[PDB]
Amino acid sequence: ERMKTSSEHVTPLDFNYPIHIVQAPQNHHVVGILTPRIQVSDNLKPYIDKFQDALINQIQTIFEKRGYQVLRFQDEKALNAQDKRKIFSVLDLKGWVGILEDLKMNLKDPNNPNLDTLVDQSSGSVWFNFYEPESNRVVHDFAVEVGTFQAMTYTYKHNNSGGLNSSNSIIHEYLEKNKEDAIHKILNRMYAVVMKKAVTELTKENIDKYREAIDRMKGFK
Amino acid sequence: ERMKTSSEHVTPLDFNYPIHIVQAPQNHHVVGILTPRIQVSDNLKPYIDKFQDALINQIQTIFEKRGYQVLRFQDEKALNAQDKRKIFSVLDLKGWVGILEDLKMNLKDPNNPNLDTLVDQSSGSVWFNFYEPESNRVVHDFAVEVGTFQAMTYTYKHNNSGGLNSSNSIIHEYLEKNKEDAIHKILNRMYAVVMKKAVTELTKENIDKYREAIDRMKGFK
Repeated sequence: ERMKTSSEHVTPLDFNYPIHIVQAPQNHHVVGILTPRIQVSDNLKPYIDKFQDALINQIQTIFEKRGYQVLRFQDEKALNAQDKRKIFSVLDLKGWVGILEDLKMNLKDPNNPNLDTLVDQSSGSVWFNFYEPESNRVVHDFAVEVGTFQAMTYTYKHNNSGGLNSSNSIIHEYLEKNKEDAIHKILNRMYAVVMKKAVTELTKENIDKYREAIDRMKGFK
Repeated sequence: ERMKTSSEHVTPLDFNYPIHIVQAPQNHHVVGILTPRIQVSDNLKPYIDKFQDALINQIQTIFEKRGYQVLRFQDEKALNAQDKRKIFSVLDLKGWVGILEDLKMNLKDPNNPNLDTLVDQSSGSVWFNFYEPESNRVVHDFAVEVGTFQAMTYTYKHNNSGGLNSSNSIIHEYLEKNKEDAIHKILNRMYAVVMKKAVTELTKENIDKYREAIDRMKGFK
């Protein structure tokens, strides 16, 4: 996806993906969610906590709507021996997520071959697995690519004769808002595609894939 | 691509991609190559200098075989005003390249549904552009995805009845060699796909895309 940016208005962050699941009855199973470990580029460090916190809050609501109780844990090691015996399964999220800045590209418009652009470009991916902590049975695993978003920070057009002109003078000192807008729009897209994935994969059928065997092993009667 | 690993033999690093280009005559143009800026995950920090150094050395030989002289520069700012007037165009490489460790996945074998695996998984991408530094004319740009490689560090098989068994006890204290092997094999694959890309795109026709206009602007007679 390729998106324009603005020097006038910075697009607000909007880390929310509407979920429409009818409240199921309580199934008395408890699931754990570990703090995600998404490593990010330096430009994303001011945002990643807001991003992760929203994601975890929304994923928690998927499980709750489907009738599970949900507990949060720092990491795998935070589950003591009794926790592991009791918990149905645990969701772990890991990721490598970055935005590369100030890339110059030709726009690839055959009708406009003199148009080039300065872009920010996303890169990386996030990986989910839902596993039973005693046995390491993988109940469900899935992933999402997030390196598919490009925001044009500055578009320029060469003169028919080549050489220098007002457009192709790139002055970063005038682009601060475009560049903030780029990061915000990419973040909003990356949030939506991760959450769409989560909603699509965290279904009753996938969550319950090994319910009988897990409940037998754990003595859940 | 999904690859096995070994606890016996760590696959040597092999950052070399054979290039077969007949030495063209000297064209008296000079190109610049900037030090690449590939940001990597912490597990790749011991390797990235070796990786980048090899890539740059091989890309330099592509341009030289095609008849260009090649100069190296620290960054865009290292090109003084006279350098920018003289240099034909400059190649910049940026990337976001990581390996996520210890992911648990079901193997997706319908004939073997009890087989799960611990994997290292690559993630990210690298972005090339070749641009004329005075005008910012993008001569050629291209990119390569590198998040497509998975190395199985430990494969395990659940008993038909579920529960615990010798296989599904995951003991990281025994996996040091498998994990070193994983990183080395992924790095070798990522090198080969980046270099294949570079060879495919850094052709005489793409390098010379704006030769006349650039030479006219610069007074190259």
